[PDB]
Amino acid sequence: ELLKLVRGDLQEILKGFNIYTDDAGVYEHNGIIWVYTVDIITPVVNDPYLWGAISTANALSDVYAMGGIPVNALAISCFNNCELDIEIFREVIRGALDKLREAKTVLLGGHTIDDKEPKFGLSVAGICPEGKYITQSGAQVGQLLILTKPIGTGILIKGLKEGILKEEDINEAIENMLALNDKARNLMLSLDATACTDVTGFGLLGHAWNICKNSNIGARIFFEKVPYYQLSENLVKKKIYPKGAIENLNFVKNYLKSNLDNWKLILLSDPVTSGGLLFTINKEKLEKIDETAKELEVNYWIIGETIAENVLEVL
Amino acid sequence: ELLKLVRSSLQEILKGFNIYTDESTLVSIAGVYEHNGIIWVYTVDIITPVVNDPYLWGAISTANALSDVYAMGGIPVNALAISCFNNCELDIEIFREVIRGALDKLREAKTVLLGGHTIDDKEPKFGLSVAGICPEGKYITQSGAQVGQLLILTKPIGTGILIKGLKEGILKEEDINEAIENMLALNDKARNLMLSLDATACTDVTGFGLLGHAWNICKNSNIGARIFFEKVPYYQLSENLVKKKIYPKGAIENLNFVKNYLKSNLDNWKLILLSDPVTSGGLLFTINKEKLEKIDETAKELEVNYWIIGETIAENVLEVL
Repeated sequence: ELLKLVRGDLQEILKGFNIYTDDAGVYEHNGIIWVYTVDIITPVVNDPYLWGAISTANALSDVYAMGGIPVNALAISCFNNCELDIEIFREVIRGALDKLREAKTVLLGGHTIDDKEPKFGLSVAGICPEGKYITQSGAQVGQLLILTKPIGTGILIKGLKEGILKEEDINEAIENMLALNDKARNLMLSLDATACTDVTGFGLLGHAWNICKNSNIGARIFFEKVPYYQLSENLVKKKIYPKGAIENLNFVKNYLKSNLDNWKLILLSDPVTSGGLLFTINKEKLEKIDETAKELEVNYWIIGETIAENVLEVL
Repeated sequence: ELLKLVRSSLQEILKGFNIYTDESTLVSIAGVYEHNGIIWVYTVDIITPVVNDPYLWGAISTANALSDVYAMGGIPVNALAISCFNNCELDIEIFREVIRGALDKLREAKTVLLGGHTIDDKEPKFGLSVAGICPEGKYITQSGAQVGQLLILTKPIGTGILIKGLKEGILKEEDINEAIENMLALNDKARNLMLSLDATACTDVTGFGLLGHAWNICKNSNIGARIFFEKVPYYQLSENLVKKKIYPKGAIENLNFVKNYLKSNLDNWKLILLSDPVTSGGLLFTINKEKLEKIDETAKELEVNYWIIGETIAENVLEVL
């Protein structure tokens, strides 16, 4: 039912303006470094509870990618008042509250706004301990690109909408979308990562370019090293994918250097929901990445490395 | 072009749940949070176009979003821009003007924009998530009012009817300059007035209309309120339009929501006007009868208008005479 109610990468706008200051999203006050973010998403599964919990993990992700600790939040819910009821809304909140409790983040309130399409999310406030926050512009050539969750959810969600797939068929993807990036944040910080971002709506290639663009470098990504759901590959090969994937691919066209089949590039551009962290580390950190990860109980994949050529080389 | 893109057809839920909190939480689900001695307040509000002028819409939306911070006794500190729109119906340049208008209003409010988030949407929408701080740790809520207190409002109501008039083409921006200036005005002065008079409770008037928001103070303080239509400030043009059956569906919705607490026999057009969704409204707060002697002097000194519209009562009803 929910999914049946469901129908670029440019922020330079603010760059051109002269902003009052007394991606970023960091604010310093009385020696304390705060980070804020907001994200609202349409249903990604038919289960109201899971949608609420996934949306929460998704919203918190930005804070974790910055090296921060989520502290509080406001719930933002949008829906049509003639298609949805309170019972389903109550379930969304139940999932959100449970995920927030797991994240030790305090919900301070919520606002309901009328919308033709169902949407739920949070505005979140976090703190960066020791003022240590990570950005997307500190990377340098010759560092390794680490990813903490597989990609391909956008394709699976599309499959669910088309009735081609059943929820029971993507339990792995659902578990990954529900997972908080707190442990991934700990790994990233432990390895003294030079830059970080989470992987969401712009796809793996789009978010990787964000790091390249802001750090003035390029990146080489190996398709065969990128973690993704087998079902995602199966569907994308059958031309089954969200329009956002082709849009994301088009957004990176000018920076792309590859000869791979389109289905692979489309897979790599697929919009990710509640994705993992994508970060860069100095080569020397390979000496303990395994020990540190197992200790923090978090998976990781080395998908490539930063290069001097200002391009996104996908091999 | 913006107005024609809009369609034409919670706390209680949260109260029934066990919400994870900590000692730094002085909540009562608005959003108040303490950290290292600082009292922070947060809010978020996103709205559809109120005028066809992209720039004005961005500024008004910003004033509207900051209002909740002011109503809680806080001072806006930083914010994130939230924009929703259809790429096939709107241009990725019209928002340049929306952002320009928002940034200017934020500069005026000494609020730092830290970033933004764009999300596709069938209808155009723009707003902000805002973080504020309460000086001296002084914050105001909607639950501290008591019987025998005066109800004060700082801006006229009736914007929803005028906006409806704009959509229908019955009115022109030039016809509602006063209303636009009121929607554009920050409630920072109103906040100073409210705090100066040691208000016992406060809320701003927005989407739920005067009666709806007045009831929030009533239910949270366990009291009722008596409001005199003849003392409520509103645009003359709003009265004209409402009588001609010209008004937002939201007004009817708001009137129906207060149906169980509403005790009145006034003409429907009066009740509709009073329930009309307000955009960037004024603050509605309660003060002790005593402060009546210095409210006028204080208001003029702060350069802010006010209207005494009624008083709180024991009977737990919304008595509109």
